[PDB]
Amino acid sequence: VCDHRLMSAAIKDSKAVHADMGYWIESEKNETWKLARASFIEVKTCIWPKSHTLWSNGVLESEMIIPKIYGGPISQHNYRPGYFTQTAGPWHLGKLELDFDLCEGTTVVVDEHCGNRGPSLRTTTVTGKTIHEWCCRSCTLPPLRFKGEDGCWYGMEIRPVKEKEENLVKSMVSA
Amino acid sequence: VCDHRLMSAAIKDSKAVHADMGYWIESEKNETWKLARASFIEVKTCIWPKSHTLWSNGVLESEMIIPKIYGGPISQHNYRPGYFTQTAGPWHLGKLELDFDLCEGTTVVVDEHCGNRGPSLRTTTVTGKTIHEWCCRSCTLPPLRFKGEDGCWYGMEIRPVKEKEENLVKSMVSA
Repeated sequence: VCDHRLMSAAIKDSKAVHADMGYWIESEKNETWKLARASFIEVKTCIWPKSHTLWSNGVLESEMIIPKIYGGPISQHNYRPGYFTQTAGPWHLGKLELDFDLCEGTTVVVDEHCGNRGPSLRTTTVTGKTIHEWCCRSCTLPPLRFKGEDGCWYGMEIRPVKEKEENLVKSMVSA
Repeated sequence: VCDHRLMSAAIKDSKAVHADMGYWIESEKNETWKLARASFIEVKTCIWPKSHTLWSNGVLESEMIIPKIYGGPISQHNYRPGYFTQTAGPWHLGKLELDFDLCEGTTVVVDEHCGNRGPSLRTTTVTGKTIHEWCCRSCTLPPLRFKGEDGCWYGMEIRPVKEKEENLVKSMVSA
């Protein structure tokens, strides 16, 4: 089920890609190299070989946006300032897209008075009501965003501003 | 003099390449990943950025065949069993090809009674006489070979077996 030969990596100009059969992971350079986009047809549990990995030196596991357990390359292309490993990201979604943009109908604000890192949350409630104001303590903008066919999700650092409730849609995987 | 945007790296299947405008460095996989071919239109002194480098983790400087000072990627694709860093290689030749094959009219023998590593030598003397018998202490076959338009050279590990005259054409660069 895990074939290394399928895994490809290429970098040219301002664009880098770590890809395989079901994975597409794009890193770009503005000021500095950082994670830009990711597309998952199916989330896989294979480990990414450093032989097939760009910039695999001095990688901190905690900063790897995509966990190595889910096939995240051990790479600084798998980085993003203000964000850490998304172990609690919505990896249960199967088909999933990771990028940095605003979820529709939401706003994100950098505030040290915000809640700490927690399991990733969906921007809509169980009712379908859109949570408007979100925040993060030390993260950067545009915010870390997941997109499934069910709805829109935010990274672990992005928490709701007015929300303290025992009801919330939250991802279901811990890593 | 050093533009990073030119530099490319790609890996697919059994083949990996670190390249730029004048550099082409190919690594292949049989059993294990190791340096296969290299072509230099002109040797450049630029340092290779780890962002553009494949497999840049845990790299031992001594095992890098192409010195980082001459733009050898800090990578395990830049490795080759039985050979170490070619600091004293003929990098002055301008147009240059590094591969693993036998220089025409020569034989290479693995022998512990051989001379130790030294500056890279040309297979012809100043007379044009072809030095026939070569050896190495611990190197592997096929032997490390450089090709310029002037002649053919062997890796630092490969020394002449019996040649008393220092009329040797020899690289005098130190790194």
